[PDB]
Amino acid sequence: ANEIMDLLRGMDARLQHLEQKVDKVLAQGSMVTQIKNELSTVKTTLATIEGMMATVKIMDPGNPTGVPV
Amino acid sequence: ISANEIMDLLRGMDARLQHLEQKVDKVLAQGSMVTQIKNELSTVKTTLATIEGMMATV
Amino acid sequence: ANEIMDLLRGMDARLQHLEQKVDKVLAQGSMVTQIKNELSTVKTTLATIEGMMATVKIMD
Repeated sequence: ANEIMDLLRGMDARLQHLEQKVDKVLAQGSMVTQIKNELSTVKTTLATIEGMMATVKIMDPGNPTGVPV
Repeated sequence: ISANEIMDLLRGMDARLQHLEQKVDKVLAQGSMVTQIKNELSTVKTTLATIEGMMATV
Repeated sequence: ANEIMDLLRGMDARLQHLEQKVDKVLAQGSMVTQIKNELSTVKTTLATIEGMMATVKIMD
């Protein structure tokens, strides 16, 4: 009779910390955002470096270069 | 009498499971975000690999 | 009563569905491993780049 109710509260309790463990992982995401915002800056600075090196390579009079189209 | 309290606790169980469902769906969404960051960072890596070469010739 | 236990047969069926779905959520392990590998690679390759930049020669 009452044993089943006892184990029932036990289940409620178990699930209650299921929430906690999950609450933690949901909160683990902000780190991601910042990382996306900072990788945007990584993208733009890497593109700047790429364009600068392309300009350098195309600045050698030794090898004539042609603009596409 | 007890069956009424049991009804309430089991209904609360259902609600708790719905909460877990939503939170884990948000976890799937975060996973979609991390996969986007994956492909984009891979593109970043490939671009950096492409530039290391000119480093010497120039 | 009986109605409640039928509601829990439905609700824990939803529970098996929940665990089935989070089985897919488990997949990001090797995923984060891969992203760690790529960025570490990025770090190593930019190491070479900064290494060759500091030099006495002037670019021609």
